[PDB]
Parts: sequence; C-alpha cells; structure tokens
Amino acid sequence: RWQRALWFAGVVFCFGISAHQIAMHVLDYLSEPVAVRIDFVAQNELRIPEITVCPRIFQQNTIFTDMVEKQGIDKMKFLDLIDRPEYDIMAVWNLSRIFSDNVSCSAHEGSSIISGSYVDPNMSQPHLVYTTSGQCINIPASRPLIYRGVNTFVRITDSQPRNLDEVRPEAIQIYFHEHHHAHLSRYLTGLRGYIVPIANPFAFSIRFTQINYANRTDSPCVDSEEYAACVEDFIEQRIYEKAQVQCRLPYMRPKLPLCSTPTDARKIFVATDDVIQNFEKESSCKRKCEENLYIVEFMHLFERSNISIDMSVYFAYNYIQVATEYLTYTLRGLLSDIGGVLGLFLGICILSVIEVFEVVIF
Amino acid sequence: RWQRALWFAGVVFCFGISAHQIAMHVLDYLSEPVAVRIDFVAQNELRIPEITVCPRIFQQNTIFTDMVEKQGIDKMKFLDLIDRPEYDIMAVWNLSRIFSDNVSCSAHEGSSIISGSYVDPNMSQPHLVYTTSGQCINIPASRPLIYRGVNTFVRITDSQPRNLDEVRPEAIQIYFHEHHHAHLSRYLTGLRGYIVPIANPFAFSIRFTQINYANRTDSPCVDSEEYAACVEDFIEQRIYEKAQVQCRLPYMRPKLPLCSTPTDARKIFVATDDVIQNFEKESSCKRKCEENLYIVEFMHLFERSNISIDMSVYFAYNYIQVATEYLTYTLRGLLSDIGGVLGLFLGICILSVIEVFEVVIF
Amino acid sequence: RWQRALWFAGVVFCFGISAHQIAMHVLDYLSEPVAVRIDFVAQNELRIPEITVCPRIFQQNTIFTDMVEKQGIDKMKFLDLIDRPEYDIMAVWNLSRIFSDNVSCSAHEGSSIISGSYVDPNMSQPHLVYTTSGQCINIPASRPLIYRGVNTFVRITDSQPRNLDEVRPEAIQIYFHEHHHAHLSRYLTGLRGYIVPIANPFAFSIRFTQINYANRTDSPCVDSEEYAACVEDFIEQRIYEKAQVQCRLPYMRPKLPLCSTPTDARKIFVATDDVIQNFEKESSCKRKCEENLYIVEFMHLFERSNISIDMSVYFAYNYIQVATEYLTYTLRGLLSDIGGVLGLFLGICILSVIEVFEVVIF
Repeated sequence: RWQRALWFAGVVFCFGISAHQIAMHVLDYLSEPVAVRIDFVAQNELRIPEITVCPRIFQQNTIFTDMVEKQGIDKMKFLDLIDRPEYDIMAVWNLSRIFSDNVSCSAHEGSSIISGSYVDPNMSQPHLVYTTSGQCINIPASRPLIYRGVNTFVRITDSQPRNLDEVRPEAIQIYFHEHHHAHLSRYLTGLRGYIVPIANPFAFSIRFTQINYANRTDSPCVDSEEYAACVEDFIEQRIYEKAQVQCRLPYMRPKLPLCSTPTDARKIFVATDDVIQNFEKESSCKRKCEENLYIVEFMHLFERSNISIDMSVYFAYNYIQVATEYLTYTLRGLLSDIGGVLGLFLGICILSVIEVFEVVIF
Repeated sequence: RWQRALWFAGVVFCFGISAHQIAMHVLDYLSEPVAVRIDFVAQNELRIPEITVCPRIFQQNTIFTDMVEKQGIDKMKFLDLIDRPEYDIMAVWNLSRIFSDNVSCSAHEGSSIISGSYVDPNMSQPHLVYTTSGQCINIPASRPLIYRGVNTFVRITDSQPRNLDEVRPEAIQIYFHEHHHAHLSRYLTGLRGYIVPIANPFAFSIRFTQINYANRTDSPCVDSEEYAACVEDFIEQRIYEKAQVQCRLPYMRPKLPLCSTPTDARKIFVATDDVIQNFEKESSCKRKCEENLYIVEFMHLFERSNISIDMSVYFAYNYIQVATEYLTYTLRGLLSDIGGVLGLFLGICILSVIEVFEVVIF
Repeated sequence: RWQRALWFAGVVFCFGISAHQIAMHVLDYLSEPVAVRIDFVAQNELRIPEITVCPRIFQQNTIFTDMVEKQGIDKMKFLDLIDRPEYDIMAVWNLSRIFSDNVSCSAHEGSSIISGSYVDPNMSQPHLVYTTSGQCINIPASRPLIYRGVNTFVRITDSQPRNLDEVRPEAIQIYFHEHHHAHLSRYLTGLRGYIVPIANPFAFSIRFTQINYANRTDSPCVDSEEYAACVEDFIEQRIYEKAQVQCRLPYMRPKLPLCSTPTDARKIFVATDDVIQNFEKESSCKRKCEENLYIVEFMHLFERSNISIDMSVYFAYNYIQVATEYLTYTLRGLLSDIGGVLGLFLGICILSVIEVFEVVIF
C-alpha cells in the first residue's frame, strides 16, 4: 500500500535517473568530444619548407609581356600564339623564364666567432618547375637545418647578368609549401605566394605552427600525401570536366598532349582559374591530420650584394606551436562513468552483478 | 567499552573526512575555477577590423603647425585662436585635415591567373571623423572579406595633388579598432595608433587573436557595446567633472556647445588628455567577454604608386587563436564529486538514503 | 563444487581486475604525466629584456679590421698582436669599439595629445661590456615600462661624430637576454644576436612568450639564475679543459691573467668557439622552470634622425603567451582513482575496511 508504493516509486526513480545519466554519457561518447592541447616543442633540427619562387603571372609579368608585345599581341592574348608551329606551348612558357641557370641556394646555420656564418652549399639545389605563373624554381629544402642561433637561414640567389640587352624583372612571387605535394607548386603558387620585390635584397622569418586533427568518424583526417593526391586529381579532372575538352598545359602532369588548338588551351586555362579559385568548396577532401602554418614575417637584411635576385629566409625561432585536437572522452572513460553512476545512484558493483548472476544460476 | 568506542571513533573519522572533503569541494564551487582552451578556428570570411587613420597630433602635425605659425602662434597655443569669430573651433580642427576628398579604399581578395587581384571598390568607403588627433578618416570595414590566398588586403589610398602650393604631410597614425565602438576612434587614436610614414607605400599584416572571458561573479564581463558605452560615458563626464566646466570639443559627442571661451577649451583638452591616459584605472568596468587582439606586423610591398598617401593592410592568415576562459567546475561536477566522496568513504547512495528515509516514515 | 568454484572464480576475477587497474594508476603516477595550460596574462608593466648591442665579430668588423690591416695583418690574425707590449689584449679588444661615450638610451612609454611621447631618460643607462664580438654595450633595462599605448619603446641612440677622420661602421648585432645572466652577453651574443644595419634608423617589436616547466623527477628544472651559473661555469672551465691551458680573454671572468702568449690566446679563442657552438649538448643542465621567448619582429620607423646609430625597440603588445607545463596527476588523484576502482569492482569503502579491521580485533 503506502510503504510498498513509495518504495517502488523511489527505486524506479533511482533506476530512471541512473539510466538517463548513462544514456547521456553514451550519447556523449558517440559524438566524440574533442579538446586541443597546445605545447611548444623545441626541436634542434628545423624541417625547412619547400619554397616555391615563381615570377608574377604572365599578365603581371614584365619580360614575358614585353615579348608578347614584341610579337604584336596585348597582355592577355598570349595563348593566341602557342599553336604557332615553333612556339610549341613549351616554348611559350619558357618565355616567362625569370631566373637563369646560375640559381643556387645555400644553407647558413651557425654564426661562429672567428670565421662567420657557416656557408653550406651542398644542400639540395633548386630545380626549375612549370607552373600556372610560368616557369618557376622549386627549392627542394630536403635535409633539415640544425638550429643553432637566430642566424639559421637558406639564402636563395641568382646572378643573372643584368646588362642592357633587354628589360629586366621587377618582382617575384614566393610560396612556402610542404615537401612533396605537387598541387601546391604547379597550381596554388599564383594565389598563396607572396609578391615581393627583387630590386633590393629581401629577407623573411618563418615560425612554424602545426595543427593536428584526430581521426574521427564525423570529421575524418587523411595523411599528408592522400589529401594532396585527392586534391590534385580533383583539380586536374574537373579542369577537363569543366573545360569539357581533353588536353593539358605545362603545369599539368603528363596525362594528355599539349593542346594542339588555341581554343582548347584557353578552355584549360580558364577552367584552371575557376577550379583553383574555389577547389576548397567543390572538393570533398578535408584537412590533413597535420596542418603546417608558416608564420612568414619580413625583415631588413645585414649586407647588400650586387646580385640580380637575392633572398634570405630566416628560421630564428625553433619553438613551434603544436595544436593537437585529441580524443577527450574514451571508451574506458565511458565505462568508468557508467560504473560510477550505477554505483552512485545504487549499490551495484561488478561483484554484486556477478553475485546476482550466480544466484540466478542457483 | 573498547569495541564500541573504537567503532564510534572509526565511524566519526570516516564521516568527518567525508564532510571535510565535501566542504572543500563546495568552497571550490563558490570560487569558480577557470581554465582556458586555445584553438585555431580557420574561417573563410575574415572579419576585417575598422581601421582608423589619423594624422599626427596637432603638436606633432606638420601642416597644421605651419598654419599656426603663419597666424603667428607656437605649436602649443592653437587653442588661443578658436574663439576668434571665424575660426570657430570646427574650422580650427579642419586645418588638421591631411586627407582630401579623393580618399577611397579598395578590397583585393583573390589573386587570379590572368586578371590579378580582385579589385572590389564597392565596399564601405571611408568617412572623415573628428578626433583628438584632429580630423581623421575612419575605415568602416563593414563587409567581411572572403579569405582566398595570402593576397587578401584592403588598400587605402589618397591621391591628394602634391603640387608646390604648400608644404605636405610627413606621416600618419593608424589605429585598428572594432566595428562600432565610438570611444575607440575619437579618444584612443592618439595613443593606440601606429605612427608610420606616408613617404613610401607601406603595408601591414594582421593576425587575429581572440580572448574570451566567461561570465563570473567575482570577475564579470560585459558584451562588446556595453564596455564601450561605459568607457565613453566615463571619459566624457570625467572630462566635465575633472575640468569642472560645461562645454565640448569636436571629438566629443554633441551633448553641449563648442566651448565659447578658450580657457574652457584648454580645460577640456587637458582633462581629455589626463583621463584618456589613465581611464583603465579610474574606470569601474572590465574588459569585454570577447577580446580581439590584432597582431599588426609590418612588411614591404610589391609595387610603387605615385599616390600622395598609399596603404595596404594584409590579412593573409585565416587561422586565428581563440583563447576561451571557460567554466571548468560545474554544479553537476560538484554533485557528482559529493556522490563519489560519500560513496567512497561510506556506502551511501541515493537509493540507500531514500531507503533510510522510508524507514524513518515507518 | 559448481557454485562455489564459480563464486571463487568471480571473486578472483574482480580482485584481479581491480589490482590491474590500481597498478596501472600507480604506474601512471610514478611517471608524472604533464599537460600545458596556455593563457594570455595582460600585464600593464612590461618587463623589458636586457638588450645587448654588439658589433659584428672581429673579422666581419669594418673598423677593427681596418686597424688590423693598417698594422699589416689580415682579417684573421689579430691575435698575433696582443702580446706586443702595448696592445695588451685589453687594448686590442678596445679597437672593436663601435660606440662612443655619448651612448644613451631613453624609455618612451605614453603618447600624450599635447606634448607628445613621454621621454624618460632617467632609466638605467647603458654600460660597455666586453664580449667575444668585441667591446659591446649592454642595456640594463632594469625598471619595467608601464604599458600604455602601442608606443612603448626604449630608443637606443649614439651620436658619435661621423666626420671623415676614419671609415665608419656598417652594422651592429642585437641580442635580447635576461636581466642578470652573465653567460648570455659575454658568450652567446655572436650567435643569438640579430645582425641589423645602423645605416638607417631601425625599429623592433617584441612580443613575450613564456614557457614554464614544472619540477619533475625525470626532467628537472632549475631556477633562472642556477642554469646560467652552471652553463657559464661549464663553458669557462671547458674552454680551459678543452684548450688544455690556463689563461683568459676579456670576455671571461677574472679568474686567471690575460694570456701572456699569443698561442694560448688563440687556444682560448678556438676552445671558446668550439664550446659555445655546442654547449647545449655537452653540458648537463636543462631548461629553466622559466623560458622567456622574445618574438622580435621588424618594422619601419616614424621619423629620421641624423644620429650615427639609432634604434627603437617597441613593446606594443602587453598580452603575453604563458605556457605552463603542470602537474596533471596528483597524489590525491591516485588515491581517489584507487578508491573509485575498489568501490566500482567491489563494495569496499573506507568504512567497511575499518569495520573489517574492527572485526579482526574481535
């Protein structure tokens, strides 16, 4: 009656509250909550990024536009000349050449008190690579730089003889990309690169900031290469599927031949523009499990040099921010909270449950 | 005797230790502990700040001081000229004018592979605003910029004809303030602004760092607008209550007329200085629940322009630090810890407590 | 039989699982896990670092090398002249003098609206200090600057008469070190200092980032001074134990006399170099419990000055990152987890254990 009814009410209230708490915990585990731990991991060997050093886009280029005007065309219609038998799109995109052979990058690491800065010229030297911006040079930046001092830079240089044989370049475009993803160089160097003047010797400082996202069912992260591969394939195919044609331009990898018709070359170029502008939205990939963020700030330099193009990139800060989205609510945590709630709104343990099971088996 | 006494001692020891633990937890709840979670929230649309671009203070101004000397006064006593019938303090503070009509700011966002930076001149254009520094221009920066590339800037310009009709300005002062807080522009632009020369076309970069403080009884936070209203009202009334007079100067909002006596104008100016210097201490309000921190670092530019005043403000970094001081020890946390401690130094649950209550009711 | 055997199996399973959990918790406490809390502590009084402003290393020095060539030596063998009776290594290292007497540094903090920047020249003035780089000047930077505005700098200057009596210096070397740690200035100023030209008046901005490491058995942290003392002692004695000689050069503390033989002076200089490049490895100390990281970024200035050497160091950012590695698994945490696991896989409380003890005592 009274007593039994109230006892049943209380017991059912206890089970109801425990079940509601456990259900909320279970629903919390299904949607993995994520927190971020940010620490500064000082490393002695800095992983230098792979600098891309492009000229300004053909339209904004000085020397290439000068050649196009010499042939008698305006700053726009240089693709109305490629299928001319000798210009051979390869030789059109060789007219954007802003760097000459002598390009070489050194890797100064220390400072020394007798000799001076440790000039180490055996580091991976730069190679010329085609890009939407034209014909650039990619800085491999392969081996790591042993950070010792605030004077730890790679000094790119080019001693192109600047005699009055033809007008000479005004500025270049610098983009700091990651080791071996080919879409960063050949496509995204006209957008994400800094336009800086070669008239005077210009420097940089780079502080590295790394964001890491954990694998998670409702927000997955792919490794370094797989995102690059998916994005590059998307960009190359939709150029084809958005130009509704079949041919390529130097910045594309050798799938098909080189557009033996100017209208199709223009279609490819325009589709490239349209897809590169907004491949973040149209794509279906997500940021890597790592995310390098180079905080590139400028500086003045300590000495002049009569060199056509000069460039320093300082890495004086060896403490790198490391954000790491991580697993904050594990399955062990769920089981422990379930145990806590069943032992807090009750007296049930993992020994009483087995004891009742034993009683069931008589 | 022995056994009963020791049993009572043990029971009271357990009960007392549990009570001490619960009391410490309760006292931990009253003084809300606060932790901070720092994450990088990459946004595609950067919320550009409202740039204020003032000339140097009258004393340090070039052209205004030249006018004052022409009238036959020193670079301190220009307030001994305002109540002259025609100079009409408004027309005294129109002599600080460093910008001319033509002022217009554009918003380059993309980079493009043919055209170049996407010039979008339809954005909020700048308007002239009076300030303690004189007559300035405030950059509304209303619409957000769709971050795409590291070339995403708003370029302020002014093509004032620099003919030899009168000496021309040397430098300006830029202050980066939030959308619609009127105390920032009119008062705190002579203090918190960067003094940078207009001789050469200069550029800026800005990385946003946002600190969020949680509402908390012993350290409250007000929203964006309320703190600005508090500070502005305090600054304006104290100028009045610290000058012990009743009149205003152009930078103050239209409460009272324009100081038809030079001594009171000087009183107002001096009180304004003395209050803006130290309104942080005398005030009785606390920083917002949000706290935008623009990390303004300098750089060089990629192209010259024969324009009287030229300015770029780059926004190449979309990852923004977000510190969020938050509630770390909730009321549910206190209840669960109380349950844990009463079930760890005892065998009491919310089913045994109700059972004992039922036993009490017989 | 059946029932008793299964009951024993269940009881032993519960005991084993509880013991495994408790052992894992205990081993988790023995290897203290460490997490980092990063908050921005708005500080009104910025603790300015102790700037060291050295000339470039002797061989890279202009004026000192000019003197060496005048005496008839190359820019390497200036130590083949020290024990000449009058050059008296002290007077060899007085030839690197790049600053003249008139050196004085001010501390501008505010901006003001009438007067202008608050020049406060009574702050600690600079003194000349010997260093491997030569004869430098050290900026005491003793009192803190009351941060008020984005114009809070200490402007170093030197008005040495630049008449055509002798060729004049090209650049200096700036190194930002902590208040009273003597191994920084005298040894690590040729390595960790920025080489920046004096030709034009340059400015600096510095944002402070502080990393704190908690004292911990398997990775101890010493206070600010003890690490500096240990590193200085190691560097100075190894120079002696690595040069296998007994004498010193001006940058060393007055332990022994000044190397009255050039071969020993060269031995000391070479041993110095060799140890300073790699004292991080050979030493046996670890980073302090403090770690100040000055984020020195460059910029332009607001006004020229016909001064031989001019320098600003802006401190416009009062929000300082404070990473604090801390104790995440306390002893109370271990005890509470042990209680939770023994009350979750069992029904044991701290009252039932005492009850069983009482039963033992009959």
